Amino acid sequence: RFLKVKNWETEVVLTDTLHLKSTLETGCTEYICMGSIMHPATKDQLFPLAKEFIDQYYSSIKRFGSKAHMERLEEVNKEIDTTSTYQLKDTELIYGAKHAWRNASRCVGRIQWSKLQVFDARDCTTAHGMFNYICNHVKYATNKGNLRSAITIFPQRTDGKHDFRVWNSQLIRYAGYKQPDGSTLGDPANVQFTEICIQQGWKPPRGRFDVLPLLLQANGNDPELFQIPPELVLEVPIRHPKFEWFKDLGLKWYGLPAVSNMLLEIGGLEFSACPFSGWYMGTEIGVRDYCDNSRYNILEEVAKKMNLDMRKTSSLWKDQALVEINIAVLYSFQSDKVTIVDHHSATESFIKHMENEYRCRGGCPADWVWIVPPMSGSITPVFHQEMLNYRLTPSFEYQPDPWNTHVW
Amino acid sequence: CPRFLKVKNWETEVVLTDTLHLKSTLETGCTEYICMGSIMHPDVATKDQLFPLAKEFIDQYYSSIKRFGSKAHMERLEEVNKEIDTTSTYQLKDTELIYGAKHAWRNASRCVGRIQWSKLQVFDARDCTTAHGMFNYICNHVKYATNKGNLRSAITIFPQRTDGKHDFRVWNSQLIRYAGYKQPDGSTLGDPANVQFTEICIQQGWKPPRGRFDVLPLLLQANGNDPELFQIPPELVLEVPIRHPKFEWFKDLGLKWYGLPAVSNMLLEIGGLEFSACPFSGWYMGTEIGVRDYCDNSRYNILEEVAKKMNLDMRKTSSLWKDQALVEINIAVLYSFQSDKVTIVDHHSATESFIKHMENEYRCRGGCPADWVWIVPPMSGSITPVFHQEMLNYRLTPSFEYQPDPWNTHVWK
Ligand code: HEM
Ligand code: HEM
Ligand SMILES: CNCCN(C)c1cc(C#N)cc(CCc2cc(C)cc(N)n2)c1
Ligand SMILES: CNCCN(C)c1cc(C#N)cc(CCc2cc(C)cc(N)n2)c1
Ligand SMILES: C[C@H](O)[C@H](O)[C@H]1CNc2nc(N)[nH]c(=O)c2N1
Ligand SMILES: C[C@H](O)[C@H](O)[C@H]1CNc2nc(N)[nH]c(=O)c2N1
Ligand SMILES: [Cl-]
Ligand SMILES: [Cl-]
Ligand SMILES: [Zn+2]
Repeated sequence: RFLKVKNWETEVVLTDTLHLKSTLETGCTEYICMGSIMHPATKDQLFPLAKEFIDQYYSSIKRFGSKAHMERLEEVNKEIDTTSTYQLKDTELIYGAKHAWRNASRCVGRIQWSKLQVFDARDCTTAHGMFNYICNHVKYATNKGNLRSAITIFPQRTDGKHDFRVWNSQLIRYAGYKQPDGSTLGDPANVQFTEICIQQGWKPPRGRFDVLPLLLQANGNDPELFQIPPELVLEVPIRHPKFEWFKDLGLKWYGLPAVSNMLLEIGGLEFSACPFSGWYMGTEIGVRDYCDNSRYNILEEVAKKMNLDMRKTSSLWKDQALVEINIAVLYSFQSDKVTIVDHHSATESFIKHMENEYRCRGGCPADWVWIVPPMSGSITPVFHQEMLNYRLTPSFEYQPDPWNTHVW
Repeated sequence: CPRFLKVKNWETEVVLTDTLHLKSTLETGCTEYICMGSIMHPDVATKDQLFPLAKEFIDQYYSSIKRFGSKAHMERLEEVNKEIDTTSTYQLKDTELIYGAKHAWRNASRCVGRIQWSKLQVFDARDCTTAHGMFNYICNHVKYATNKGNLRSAITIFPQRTDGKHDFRVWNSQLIRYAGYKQPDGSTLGDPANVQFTEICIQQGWKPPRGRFDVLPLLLQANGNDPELFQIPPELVLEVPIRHPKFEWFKDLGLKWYGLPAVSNMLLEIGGLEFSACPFSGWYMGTEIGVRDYCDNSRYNILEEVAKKMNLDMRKTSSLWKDQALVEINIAVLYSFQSDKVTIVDHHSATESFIKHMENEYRCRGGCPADWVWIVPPMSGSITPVFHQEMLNYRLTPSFEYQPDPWNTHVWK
């Protein structure tokens, strides 16, 4: 059927037909919605998926049913028959990577989807090779503060025993340390990964913001450690425009948000190492990274310095401290000319993106639970936007952490 | 369906196990191919439709009072069955009515206030026959629930649907709400959400004061007759003027709100029976007023005015001026209610209590349907514990449901 979504603030109604193209599962049923659950080959399986993808690629360049289209399908089936897999053309790799971003329901940044620099790293054979390609990625994307979106794609999965994996969850992240007194120094989210680096021989500085080394696995081999050259790691000291004491907190963060633990799926092929990066929305750092109880958890300290009454929850001291922190982050990146987008501007762009996608594509799959910012929700336009979530392919998918699978 | 579904809390690592979903009764709107979890809204019952719905409910009731399979259980089933056969409907016992109302609340997946579910005063108004009768019942409800600021949750239940042409309806969406007036110049005075209902009231003969916070009259429909207008005695309407603990100027904005949140346009379903007039009330979470009523662009929309008074830089979005003002408004709301001793709960307290409630429900009941999109507060989401709590949404009965606005369906006499 045609499905309608309404914006309750503008009364704008859009009509979705795109969802008819989905074949993957959402997780829900007629009886139970799992919308807030975070995580809900063979030659025979392979070809239909390959066909579907090649078909949609040749449709997007308006040469569906052409000789080139027919030739490519033939080429792909013969190759699947004779090698149990196939290789994407360069044009296909690029199309597929941009579309995995376009289809990413949880991403508020998609208005940028077609501007993505794609680095083909499918000729990589060793962890040193991967280090080289990742360094080049980081340098390109960083671009002295004028951040550019990019993805680097390493060889696809074959038998599952020769996987390329970036073990880091992000290319740039800070270590976290368990203390004797059972507290956590640095980023608690990365304590386990940090411990693995230590055991593999990384020498920790044991500070609050130690940039982790890259831990890189090529062709199913044991992973190897590499230090990203520091001149490639752009960082912003966080200060506040009015509270001169804020800088005294010693807070900083990295300019480049780069997800490196997801799996890119295109036409049945699985790219288990595909680090991708953009630029930050302020709340990612200022709300989640800094203020999650299980993260840097800085509300209490900031509220102290603001001299707030912290005895009752109904003083909203946490809410007040939260806003100031996010003001500082935006102000700091802006002052250092490092690309960043605030949650008002970002969500406004997403609504415009949604309207574009309905108009040119017949829909836009979107996960309200993830799209709405973790602060000030209903004063952003997305809060009031009904969204439909469905899974389109090519896609980015979660995959198991490699330490829970790898045999050394 | 899988017998056991697990939910995780991403902050605490606590994992809970749901089995209650196996009792799911109706549609969510989702499918395996599409999720409609952010969609706001995704001819009577026949004898043969009614029989199993009633039995399902009666069984659940007798199971709750630990008399399942009892002689009393079997006799109730038989009496209900005979009634449906000789009349095409049945009447609930007072005990069942009370149980059903409490459970509709217990099952309301969009409600963060459910820790309170078993403490609900139930007023049985099924003997009511006229709009004047409805007014009397509603006045008594408001007075009881208001309790001079020490609010008490309550519901008043009017006669169930029969043929569908004799519905009891409260045309108001809330028992207490402010009027909205559209001006020739396109501006709106009062609450823009209630312009349509206000116009209806005026057409029925209400004389509007045409102010910014005019309490609307009750427009009450009994037995499918044309609705009738009544003025709630003002002494029954408790209000709170909003002031701020720091900003002396805040009171000069002239804001106030009503103390009693009371929903009156929903339908209560128990055992296949339909109570189309069942106004219920509790007490406010501050953000309902401070974020939604006051700061929605399409409501009172006071952010700019407040920001200017705060002398914020309103030139870039990145200054977070809106976010800053929003917090101060919500501080004012909580402060003003607590100062006037009117029950109110802040969003931190409410969500923390909800998490404790949900965990208790998982352990004593096997689950707790919850709508994350609705449960998570409209400000500061991720610093409340519900943001990090995976939830499962499904429909249990008895339940509160949406129903069409009565002006779209009413057959004018
Ligand atoms: C260019 C600026 C971008 C912005 C401002 C942005 C913004 C965001 C935000 C705020 C989230 C939620 C993150 C979280 O809460 O964990 C997200 C998620 C996501 N983004 Fe984007 N993004 C950008 C670029 C990209 C690019 C270049 C890609 C891939 C090519 C991408 C793919 C994804 C995916 C797959 C998710 C879901 C991640 C998950 O499920 O954990 N984004 N983005
Ligand atoms: C006692 C204090 C209570 C609190 C703090 C509370 C809190 C809330 C809040 C914040 C919402 C979201 C409202 C909105 O955004 O429109 C809500 C929705 C709801 N509440 Fe509760 N509530 C309370 C009492 C009750 C009672 C007594 C009932 C029924 C007997 C009830 C049933 C519902 C239902 C059915 C919804 C969904 C409303 C809709 O779909 O529009 N609540 N509640
Ligand atoms: C899981 N969400 C909460 C923690 N946050 C905010 C978070 C954790 C990790 C990791 N690992 C990574 C991110 C980055 C998400 C992202 C990706 C891209 C391409 C751009 C962007 N602005 N954000 C965000
Ligand atoms: C529709 N959601 C946002 C508008 N809000 C906040 C809103 C609109 C109407 C109406 N009509 C009614 C409410 C009250 C909901 C409610 C009910 C009860 C029993 C308690 C409580 N705290 N809130 C809230
Ligand atoms: C339980 C819930 O699914 C979980 O906390 C989600 C909620 N929404 C989110 N939204 C974003 N953008 N990022 C997240 O990590 C989460 N976490
Ligand atoms: C489009 C979306 O479903 C809509 O804006 C919802 C979001 N969550 C909500 N949550 C609550 N408590 N109240 C609401 O009115 C809404 N509105
Ligand atoms: Cl952006
Ligand atoms: Cl409460
Ligand atoms: Zn769903």
